[PDB]
Amino acid sequence: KLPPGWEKRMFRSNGTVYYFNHITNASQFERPSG
Repeated sequence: KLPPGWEKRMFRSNGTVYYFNHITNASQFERPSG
């Protein structure tokens, strides 16, 4: 969905998996790898 550069991460101290744009430093709960 969203662009190349969005990549999987985990929200420290709770474990919520989310995505982080490794090109812009943006963050979202939507997974752009689909």
